[PDB]
Amino acid sequence: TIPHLAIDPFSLDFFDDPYPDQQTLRDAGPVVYLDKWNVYGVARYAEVHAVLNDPTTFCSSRGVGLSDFKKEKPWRPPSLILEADPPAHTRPRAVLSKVLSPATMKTIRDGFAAAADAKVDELLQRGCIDAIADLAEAYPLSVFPDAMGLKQEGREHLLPYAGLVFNAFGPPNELRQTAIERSAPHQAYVNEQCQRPNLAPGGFGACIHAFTDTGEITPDEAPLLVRSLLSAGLDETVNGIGAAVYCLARFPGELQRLRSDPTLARNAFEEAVRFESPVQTFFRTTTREVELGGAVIGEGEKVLMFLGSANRDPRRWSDPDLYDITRKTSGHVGFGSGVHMCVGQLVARLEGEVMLSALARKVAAIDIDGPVKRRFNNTLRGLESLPVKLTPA
Ligand code: HEM
Ligand SMILES: O=C(O)c1ccc(-c2ccsc2)cc1
Ligand SMILES: [Cl-]
Repeated sequence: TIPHLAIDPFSLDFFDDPYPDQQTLRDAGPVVYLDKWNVYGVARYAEVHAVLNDPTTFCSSRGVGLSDFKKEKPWRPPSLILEADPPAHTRPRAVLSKVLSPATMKTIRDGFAAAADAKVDELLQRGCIDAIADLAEAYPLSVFPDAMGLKQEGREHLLPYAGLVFNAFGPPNELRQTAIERSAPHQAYVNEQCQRPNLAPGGFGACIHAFTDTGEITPDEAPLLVRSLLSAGLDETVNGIGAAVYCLARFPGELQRLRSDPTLARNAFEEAVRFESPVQTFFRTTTREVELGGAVIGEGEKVLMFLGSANRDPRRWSDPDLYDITRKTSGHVGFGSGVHMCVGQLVARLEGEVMLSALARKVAAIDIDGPVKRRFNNTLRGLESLPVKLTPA
């Protein structure tokens, strides 16, 4: 009653062009079985949204990667928020929600917008730039580590640790195993910076340690919570920003609309998060036998959610393969949905908005002038290189 498919969603062939295989997954049925890794798969919007919003049946405490924590040991101590279920998840989630609150955004918006304007001006002086290394990567590195309160030394570990974390959500393929092989230096840097003395006052990390006085987290819980903000946030925002630039270059009509109304910058980034979905997939584990879309799934089974596919499901979106900066994007699952829906989504939207705004006001044309190269990751979708010409407005 369940179609069995041989598609490997963690193969380089799939990473190169996942959209045809995603339709095959959506059109085979609401629930598929992937014989390659012995997991259930859901690629339609309705089933992805259903799973994300039933955390009791589809839990996260047994890991949101392929590995089942009841069967194998986690490659690192489990995150206190991503890899936790209610009620254990609730109080750590509330701390990160207050640390990255709408009120917190007010204290950092002017500095984030200034660095974005300054980077665009710098790149306009060069003309031909790599929109990944020089823009998508450079800008978040120039605002987020300082907003965390991280010292200057050792910041070169942040990007490799981010790519390791998301590679480790995948199956034990070469991408995952080679990432873990090289992980020891990045783990040691990240864990050390999580200690309260190493986090500058006023920053995100120091604000997490300050919540230990309230009874929501204990002092021994703070370093792991800080670790969450050194694991998530970086590569997703880089990939999302890089995808928005790529879209603005592939769809010149949308850049012209953004230039004419720079207040569309926020929705232009949100639509890029839907169009690209920097986080393509992750897992849940069933805690009981469950019927999902006419399919009986046993207890203790891994369920693979295709976020990017759900964001392009024609059963939910009109013209999903088109980048439309005025699209009603509310309801996309690029940030997830339910109790685990990205706690840093306000930081990501701010970073994306102020960068697209700086582009909207200072740039007249964005033209690809070189070979585009993909960056391969078991969980993340994004570009390795995007050579573009920036024409000043
Ligand atoms: C374009 C940018 C981003 C995307 C696409 C993204 C994506 C996601 C998704 C899909 C989830 C849900 C995971 C799940 O349900 O299992 C999530 C959770 C999370 N994200 Fe993001 N994220 C982004 C930016 C950020 C930023 C900037 C931060 C921190 C500053 C961050 C930190 C977190 C954390 C800590 C969680 C776990 C929340 C929880 O378990 O309740 N993310 N993210
Ligand atoms: O270290 C953490 O707490 C953490 C790590 C990864 C994610 C994430 C985001 C989209 S898929 C998985 C969330 C939180
Ligand atoms: Cl670690």
